[PDB]
Amino acid sequence: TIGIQKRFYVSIDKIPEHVINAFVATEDRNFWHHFGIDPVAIVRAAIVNVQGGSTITQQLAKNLFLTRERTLERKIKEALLAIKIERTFDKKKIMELYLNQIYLGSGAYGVEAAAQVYFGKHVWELSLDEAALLAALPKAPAKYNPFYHPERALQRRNLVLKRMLEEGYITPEQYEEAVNK
Amino acid sequence: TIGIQKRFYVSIDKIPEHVINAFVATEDRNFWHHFGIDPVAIVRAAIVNVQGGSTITQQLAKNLFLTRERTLERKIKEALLAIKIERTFDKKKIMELYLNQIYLGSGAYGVEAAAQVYFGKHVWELSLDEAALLAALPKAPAKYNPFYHPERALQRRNLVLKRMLEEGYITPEQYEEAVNK
Ligand SMILES: C[C@H](CCC(=O)NCCC[N+](C)(C)CCCS(=O)(=O)[O-])[C@H]1CC[C@H]2[C@@H]3[C@H](O)C[C@@H]4C[C@H](O)CC[C@]4(C)[C@H]3C[C@H](O)[C@]12C
Ligand SMILES: C[C@H](CCC(=O)NCCC[N+](C)(C)CCCS(=O)(=O)[O-])[C@H]1CC[C@H]2[C@@H]3[C@H](O)C[C@@H]4C[C@H](O)CC[C@]4(C)[C@H]3C[C@H](O)[C@]12C
Repeated sequence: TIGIQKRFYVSIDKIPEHVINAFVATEDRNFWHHFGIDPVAIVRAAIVNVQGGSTITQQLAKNLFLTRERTLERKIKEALLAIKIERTFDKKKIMELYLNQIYLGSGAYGVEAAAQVYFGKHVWELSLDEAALLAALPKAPAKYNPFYHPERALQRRNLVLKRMLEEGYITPEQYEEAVNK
Repeated sequence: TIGIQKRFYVSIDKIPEHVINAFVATEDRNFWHHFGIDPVAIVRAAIVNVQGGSTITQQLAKNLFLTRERTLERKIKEALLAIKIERTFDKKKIMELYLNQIYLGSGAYGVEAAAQVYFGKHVWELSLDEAALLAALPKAPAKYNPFYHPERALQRRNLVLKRMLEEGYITPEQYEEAVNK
């Protein structure tokens, strides 16, 4: 009806853990523990002879700005906003907001809209390999879109699955089966 | 445990309509229709020989800033943030976020925490006259706190009830009974 970004909203309790886990493992491994920004993650990423140091909270803050500028000043504003958001709402709520607003390509905002556009299903009906595919998109939706870059999409999906394996969110068995899907 | 502002969070479906209606009638009558800012409300308030022109969305944006400055520049940033928020999440979601973060005095953030501190009950167990009391607080929690300014508190509570009556959220009968509570 109105608001493409407001198409479908789904509560966190109806979002599969594989989905939540895929995004966390891929975009912000220490999400459940940091306070809006991850100093250690910024250092881990720094000392790399590719890695992003921003958190899920920071990605959310980034989209709360009407304009799109990547000036260092904007980066600071986004971080301060993330910090305040973290003091106001708990992790599950922040995760909920993030998952429902994230642009996942093909005009789909939020995991529910993405599930429909890419798999013709509801997010709660997604399999592990399908969840991993959605988590691969935030990096660059157009570059990894499965509709016209299925090669890169598949490659990044399996990378997400590997991240999930390393974080302990899925077992070796689940991993072997999913990367072959 | 941690985060005074994150004590209790309650979903919009568990918040009584009298509560939602009381806040809307008192703080932002056209909430369900504007786009983050209310031009007409700003004019209605302007032409007054007392009235606030900000929306619920703007009050939410105001609290997403780590610092507290009332410069015209901040006012603009808050409005732009409200506008983007409105394009990202629907009204019920914005209302939900607002109602859970609003400082209502006595260290209570959000209507649930307020219900407990002021009435020793859950927000969903509140009566009309109790809901109106919470909606009276945002204007200035310390000045209208029922614990030490019960006179002003009661006076503003009945004003909220009158606003609800005018907006058609409650009947004359309900009004007569509530103002006498
Ligand atoms: C805004 C910055 C930090 C953010 C930042 O500058 N981040 C740069 C990283 C850039 N990235 C690697 C993410 C880019 C990757 C590109 S990507 O596309 O992946 O996003 C600085 C300025 C304001 C500082 C806070 C205040 O003092 C208050 C308080 C003092 C305490 O003592 C420590 C805690 C706290 C909250 C301080 C934290 C941090 O000190 C802040 C947020
Ligand atoms: C930020 C301001 C508006 C807010 C403002 O300046 N508000 C002052 C009122 C102060 N109050 C009475 C609330 C104080 C009360 C004290 S209280 O304590 O009660 O809060 C200006 C600057 C940027 C402008 C937008 C952009 O152009 C984009 C777009 C153009 C379209 O053409 C019309 C729609 C839109 C969204 C424009 C709307 C509005 O034009 C904006 C937000």
